[PDB]
Amino acid sequence: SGPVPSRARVYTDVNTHRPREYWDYESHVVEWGNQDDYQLVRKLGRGKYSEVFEAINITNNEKVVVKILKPVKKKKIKREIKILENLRGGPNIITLADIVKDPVSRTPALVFEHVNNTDFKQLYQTLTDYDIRFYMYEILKALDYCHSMGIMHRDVKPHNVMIDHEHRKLRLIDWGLAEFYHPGQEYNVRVASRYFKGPELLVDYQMYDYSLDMWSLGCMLASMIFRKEPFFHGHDNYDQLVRIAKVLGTEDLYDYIDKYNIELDPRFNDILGRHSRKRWERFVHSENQHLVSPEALDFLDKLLRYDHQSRLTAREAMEHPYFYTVVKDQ
Ligand SMILES: O=C(O)c1ccc(-c2oc3c(Cl)cc(Cl)cc3c(=O)c2O)cc1
Ligand SMILES: [Cl-]
Ligand SMILES: [Cl-]
Repeated sequence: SGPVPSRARVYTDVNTHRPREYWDYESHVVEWGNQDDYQLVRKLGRGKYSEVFEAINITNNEKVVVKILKPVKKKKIKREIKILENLRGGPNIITLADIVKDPVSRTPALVFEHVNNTDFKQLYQTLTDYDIRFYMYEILKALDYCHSMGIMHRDVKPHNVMIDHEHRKLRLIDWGLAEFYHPGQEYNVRVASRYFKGPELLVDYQMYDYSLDMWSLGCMLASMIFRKEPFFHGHDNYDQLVRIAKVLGTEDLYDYIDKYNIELDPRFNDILGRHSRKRWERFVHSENQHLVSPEALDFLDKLLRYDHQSRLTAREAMEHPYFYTVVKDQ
């Protein structure tokens, strides 16, 4: 018959037990700040269609970033706003400083705190072993928090992690694909970015949960400790799953498909072939060896699992010995 149902193994009913207005974002009444408090300074690079700007709050001369939204997507705008408000003040979550609009045209915009980011393409080349452990821990604080608040981020990738490296200051940004978790809901699998899509998205398993974000995090960890960005580089979504299978092996993939009674698109079996699981040690070479340890490999192995229920939760990840020296520091 159809696929086996699944529910999250942590934070399952957080939204069930909240007041409706916590998660019923279409009902939210937006409290608007004053557009004339902000002046746009320079456009930032956020992709071809983005409208994201460095700006200044002219009442205090603090730098901010403004994201101008397209008003056509009313329900999606309210969802992002409600999620940002629900999570504001949480650890390592970007702060929504304001929400403003043109008073006449009503074009709305989100105003974020400024982080003095170093582009990850440059930054990740310079990070030490300790730095990777530290910033992974910071991202885990943000994911445990938002998952505990009933929210899946669904677009975890380096481009959505702002790092002010000299202040060791990290923020998880771009909550525009984030969604409230409700057990049994069949979600859109056209989320995340190709290289960070979990197997559930690539095989069209819609009843996914917070654990999708842990697969994306494991992709980032692998790219950082092995200096291979992105780590799984498919040319489309089908080839993306082949790239994962050439590392994790095809047997555990077919085991996952069988466990959830997933109907695999039939061209897949041709291109997936037959691949053994590769020992993680195989990806260590001369330029990344100083970033790899037995603890890092054990931790990565526990995030990058086909079965979403078998991946570490963010809190379980924070307990892993990979972070022992970070935890003492904090
Ligand atoms: O879509 C969003 O949620 C969102 C949120 C924040 C930012 C954001 O981007 C920055 C970029 Cl790209 C460069 C630099 Cl140097 C600083 C920032 C920054 O301070 C900042 O807040 C972008 C998009
Ligand atoms: Cl969805
Ligand atoms: Cl979690």
